[PDB]
Amino acid sequence: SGEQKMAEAHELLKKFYHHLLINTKEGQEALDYLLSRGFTKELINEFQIGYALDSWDFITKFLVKRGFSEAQMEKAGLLIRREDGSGYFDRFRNRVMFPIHDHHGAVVAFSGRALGSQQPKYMNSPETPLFHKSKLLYNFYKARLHIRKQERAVLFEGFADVISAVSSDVKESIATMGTSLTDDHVKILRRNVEEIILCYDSDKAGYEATLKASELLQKKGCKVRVAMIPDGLDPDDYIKKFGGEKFKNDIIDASVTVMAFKMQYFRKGKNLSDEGDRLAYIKDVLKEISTLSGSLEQEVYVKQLASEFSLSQESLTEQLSVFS
Repeated sequence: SGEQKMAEAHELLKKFYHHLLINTKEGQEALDYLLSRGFTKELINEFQIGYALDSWDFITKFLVKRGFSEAQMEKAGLLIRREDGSGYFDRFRNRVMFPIHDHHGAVVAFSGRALGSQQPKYMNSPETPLFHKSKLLYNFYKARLHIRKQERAVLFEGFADVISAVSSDVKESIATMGTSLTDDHVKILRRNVEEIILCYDSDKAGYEATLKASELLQKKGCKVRVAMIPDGLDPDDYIKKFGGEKFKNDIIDASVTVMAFKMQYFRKGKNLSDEGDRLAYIKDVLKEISTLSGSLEQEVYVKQLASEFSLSQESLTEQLSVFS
């Protein structure tokens, strides 16, 4: 009953935030800045992007005038209570507003991109009775039927990368919102598709998240591949530098196995010209190879090691047996 109040406010605010972006003077600085970073108004209306004015109480007064309890709206994640107990203010101020739809198309939260210095850069609704990030996959309600048509899903972190991908014609794109992939997410993904492509940031945190996401996904029978962004780029940086078509064609459609990805990951921080690092890398890769099913799959990757380092397969195989 109170949850229905929080839902109706979110539906209303999506329309209004969008209205302020498209139809007011204040919205201009955000609208122009959006267009200047690749947004088309086809995208703005498609994702119903909006703008929250740079005020403390504009939406607080807006909701109270319309009969909404401030404390409900605080439980909804829309307002914050003054630490000193004097009242309530707008959680989302001077941000570009991205609505977060649950898997049936109902708005349950927002993500706001700071225009300016306020922190965080990206502010998200907290846990509310409506919004549980451990079960929601951003863009899933729009992506579901593309995931089934393409027989694959492309999994990002954060909404920004998803919108760049959709723009790049990867409509089977979804993301986690401020959280690692969870078992609830894997159960939803598995019900809908077998193939999953991870496309994460290429910094050290992204690499650990890729490794962790793919262990959860493989345990449940998902066929997993890894999109690998070259240099030190995140997906959106690639899309802007080279364009959506190259991203789709040479990144998403050339994604590699989990084992091929580990074989790159395990290289970082190692000097493969140093005998100790060279050996540790090899042994680390053979330990992963030993968890693969079947000699054929194992042999495929043992052969890359034999070839890249000019080592006999006999001694790589002898070391493999140790681990198994």
